[PDB]
Amino acid sequence: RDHRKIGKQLDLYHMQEEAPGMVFWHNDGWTIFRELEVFVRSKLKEYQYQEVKGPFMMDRVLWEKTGHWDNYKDAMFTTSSENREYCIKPMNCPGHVQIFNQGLKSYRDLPLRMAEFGSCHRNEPSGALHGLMRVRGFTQDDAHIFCTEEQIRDEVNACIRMVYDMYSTFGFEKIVVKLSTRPDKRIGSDEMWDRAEADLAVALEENNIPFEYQLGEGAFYGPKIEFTLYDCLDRAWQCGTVQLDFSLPSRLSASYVGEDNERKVPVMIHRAILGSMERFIGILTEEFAGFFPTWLAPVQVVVMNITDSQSEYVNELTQKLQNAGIRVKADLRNEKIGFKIREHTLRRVPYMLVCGDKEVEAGKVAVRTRRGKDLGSLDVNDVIEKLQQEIRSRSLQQLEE
Amino acid sequence: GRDHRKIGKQLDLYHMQEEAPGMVFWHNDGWTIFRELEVFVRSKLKEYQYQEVKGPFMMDRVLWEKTGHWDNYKDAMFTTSSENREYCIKPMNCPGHVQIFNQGLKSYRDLPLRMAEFGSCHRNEPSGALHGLMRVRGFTQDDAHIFCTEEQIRDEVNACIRMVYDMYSTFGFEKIVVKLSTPDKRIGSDEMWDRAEADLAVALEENNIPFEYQLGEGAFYGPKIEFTLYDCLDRAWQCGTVQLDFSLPSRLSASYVGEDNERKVPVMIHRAILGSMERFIGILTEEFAGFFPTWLAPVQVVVMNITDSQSEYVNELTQKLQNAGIRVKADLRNEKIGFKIREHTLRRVPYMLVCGDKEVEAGKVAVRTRRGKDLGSLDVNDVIEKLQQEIRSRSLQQLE
Ligand SMILES: C[C@@H](O)[C@H](N)C(=O)N(CCCCCn1cnc2cc(Br)c(Cl)cc2c1=O)Cc1cccc(-c2ccc3c(c2)CNC3=O)c1
Ligand SMILES: C[C@@H](O)[C@H](N)C(=O)N(CCCCCn1cnc2cc(Br)c(Cl)cc2c1=O)Cc1cccc(-c2ccc3c(c2)CNC3=O)c1
Ligand SMILES: [Zn+2]
Ligand SMILES: [Zn+2]
Repeated sequence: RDHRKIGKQLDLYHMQEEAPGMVFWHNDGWTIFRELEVFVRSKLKEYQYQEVKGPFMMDRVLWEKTGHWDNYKDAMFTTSSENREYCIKPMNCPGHVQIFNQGLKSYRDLPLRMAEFGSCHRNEPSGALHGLMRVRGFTQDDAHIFCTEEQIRDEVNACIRMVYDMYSTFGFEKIVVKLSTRPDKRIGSDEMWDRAEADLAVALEENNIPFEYQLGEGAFYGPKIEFTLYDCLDRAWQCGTVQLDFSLPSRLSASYVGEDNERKVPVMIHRAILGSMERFIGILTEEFAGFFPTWLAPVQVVVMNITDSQSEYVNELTQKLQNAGIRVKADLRNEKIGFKIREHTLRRVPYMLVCGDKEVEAGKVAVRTRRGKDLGSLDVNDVIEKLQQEIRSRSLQQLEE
Repeated sequence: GRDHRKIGKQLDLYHMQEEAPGMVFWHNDGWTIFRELEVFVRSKLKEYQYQEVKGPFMMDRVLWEKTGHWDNYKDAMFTTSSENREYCIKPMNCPGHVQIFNQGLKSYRDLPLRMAEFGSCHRNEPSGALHGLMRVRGFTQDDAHIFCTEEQIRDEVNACIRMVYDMYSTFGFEKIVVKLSTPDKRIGSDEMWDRAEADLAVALEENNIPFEYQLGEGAFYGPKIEFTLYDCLDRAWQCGTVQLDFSLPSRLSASYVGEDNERKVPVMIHRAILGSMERFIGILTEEFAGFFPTWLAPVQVVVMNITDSQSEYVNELTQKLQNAGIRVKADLRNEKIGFKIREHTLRRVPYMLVCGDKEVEAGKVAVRTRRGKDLGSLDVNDVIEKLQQEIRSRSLQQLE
C-alpha cells in the first residue's frame, strides 16, 4: 500500500528533479484524476455551486493587499514582466473575489457559492516533498461562499453535510472534527468571534456531529472547522476544512447592496473537502491498494477470447460496452486465457469478460473479478446494465453471484 | 455588433483586468462553454485513438536550454527561482510529453504513440500587442505530440489533416487556406528534408487540399502545415498547425527499440487544431454573435409558467429535462410572459418552454426559439428527445 510503487506499477504518474513536487500525469492516472473531477462537479451541481477558472498569476500589488505577502512571501513563486512583479497563485481566494467584484452585487445574489479546480503553486522545500502527498504544484477542490452574517450557519451546515456525503463515497465513515478558536493576535471584536465560533459550533450540533476544540489555533481572520478521516489502516488524514474570513472581502473591496440599500461587506467561507486532489488520489491508492472502485478504474472491463474463433464476438461485445460508456479494452493477443487474466488482474482491472465457444453459442459472457471470483456465464445485456448501475451509483463493491 | 469583449460581459462569460494582463477570468457561464469545448475535443481524441496526459506547470531552465528554445525565446518566456535553481513557466507542452514517453521502455509496436493534453501555457508577449481572447499571455492549447517511425509519418499526417477539417466542420468553418513552410539554415541532410517536405506535400495532394508554399518560414527542426479558417466576416484566423520535429526527440534523449533491435530516435509530430482554446471561444463568440449552438449554450432551456397554477408542472418538466442531461433553469417569478421571454432571449437561451393550463391538461409544452420562431405546443417527451439529439449530435441548426 505505497502510492509511489502502485503509481509506477499501474503507470498512473511519475515525477522528475527537473520539476520537483510537480506531477507528470500518465493516461491511466489522468483518467482517475478526471473521474474524481466529474464526481466533485456532480456534488457542486447538487449543492448549487458555480464553477469558475482564475488566472495562474496576478500582480504582486494585488497579493500585497490580501495581507498574506509578509507572512508567506518565502513560499510564493514570483515572475517579472515589463517592470511589474507577478505571483504564481498558491490560493484561489483573491481571483474568486475579482470575479465577485465584476458587476453590481445584491443581497438577492447571496449566498454566492463559487467553486474551482484551482491549479495552485507553493515554493515548498524540496527535502519535505513526498510523492503525491507533499507537492509544489497541486489542485484544490476549492470554493468560496459569499454570504450575510445571518446565512453563515446555513452555509457551514451545508459544507458539513457535503464533507460527510463525499467521504462516504470512498468508504470513509470515521471522521474526527476540530473547531479552532480565536488566536491571541486576531482581527475583529470579541463579540464577532463569539458569534462566528458559535455559528461553526451550532452548525456541527445541527448535523449531530461530536467534535473537540483546538484552542487559539484559528486564523487571525476567523475560526475554522478541520475534518480528519481514517483509512482502512486507521491512519489519520487531515483533508477537509471550512474557514471563516472577515478580512479578505474588505481588503479587496468586496461589497453588495443590502435590503435597506446600505453598501455592506460580504462574509467569505473558504471550503475544501478532498483538500488536494493529488494527495486524495494518493490516499485512495493506498486505501484500496490499487483496487480502485469500478467508476474510478482507469480500465473497467477487458473483453478477452480463449481462441481466435471468438475474435469477432469480442469485437461486437467490446463495441456494445463502448456504446454503454464503459472504459473497455479488447485482449485479442495470441496468449493463453490464464496469461491474459493474470496480466489484467495484476493491473487491477475490475472485470474480465471471458468469451469461449459456449459463451458465443448462447449469446452470453463469463465474468471473472480481479479478486479471482467467478460469477459464471450471464446474459450480455443484463451484465452491461449491472456494470452501468455499479458505475452510475459509484459503488465501492463489485457484482455479487 | 459582435465584439467578444462586449458579449463576454453581457452574458457574464469572462473578464480581464490590468492586475493580470492577457490572463482570462472564466465566469460560470463562460467556463461551461470552455468545458463543453474540452468534452468535444476529448470525443475526437478517443475517435482518433489519442491518450490524454497532464504535464508540470514549470520545468528547470537546464531542460529548456537542451531543447534549444532558450536561445531565441528567453525574452518571451516566464521564469521563477527556487533553491538557487531557475525554472521556466512552460510556453509549450512538447518537452513535457517527451519526459512521459522516456519513462517506460518504448518499442516499435508502441508506435504510433498519440499523446494529447489541454496544455496551460504562458509566454511574456508585449502588453501593447494584447487584445481580448485573441492575443493573450495565459492560454490553453488543444495540443498533442505523435511519436512515430519515419515511414508512419504520411499516414499520421493524413489523420491530423482529417481531424482538422472534421473538428472545423462542427462549428461551420468550411473556407480553409493551407500553407506548407519548407530555411537557409537547417538540421540533418537535404535528402531527409526532400522526404519530410514531401510527406506533408503528398498528404495534402491525396486529400485534394490546395496549399501555397511559404519558402523560408518553416523551422531548422523540420517543416510545418498551417491551417487558416475564415469567419462569417471573411476574417482570417491561423488556428491549426502540424509540425514535424527531427531535433527535439534526439536533443531530449528520446529513443525506441526497432524491429531490428536498433535504438532509433522517433519522429515527433506537433499538432494543435483549435490552437488557443480562449482564442477559438473568442472566434466562436463573434461568429455566432453570442447565439451559441444548443450544445455550447451556457443555459440550453428555460421552463416558465403563465400563472402560479402551472408552477409544479414546470418544476417537474425542469427535473425531467435535467435528468435528460440538459442545462435547464425554471422561471416561476411573478413577471409577464413577455418580460420573462425577453430576458432569456437577451441571454441567448436556445429554447423557451412555456406551460399554460392547456399545456398541463394535454401533457404538452409550448416551445419558442431565441430567434422568435413559435414551434407551438408539442408532446413533452418528443421535445426532450429532439433537444437530446440536437445536443448529442452538436447541431449548428435549431428545430425549424
Ligand atoms: C480552502 C481554501 O479556500 C483556502 N484558500 C486554502 O487554500 N487553504 C485554507 C487554509 C489557509 C491557511 C493560511 N495560509 C496557509 N498557507 C498559505 C500559503 C501561502 Br504560499 C500563502 Cl500566500 C497564504 C497561505 C495562507 O493564508 C489552505 C489549504 C487547504 C487545503 C489543502 C491545502 C494543501 C494541500 C496539499 C498541499 C498543499 C496545500 C501544499 N502542498 C501540498 O502538497 C491547502
Ligand atoms: C502545435 C504545438 O505542439 C507547438 N509546439 C506550438 O506550441 N506552437 C507551434 C510551433 C511553433 C514554434 C515556434 N515558437 C513560437 N513561439 C515560442 C515562444 C516561446 Br516563449 C518559446 Cl520557448 C518557443 C516558441 C517557439 O518555438 C505554437 C503555437 C501553436 C498554435 C497556437 C499558438 C498560440 C495561440 C494563441 C496565442 C498564443 C499562441 C500566444 N498568445 C495567444 O493569444 C502557438
Ligand atoms: Zn480560500
Ligand atoms: Zn509541440
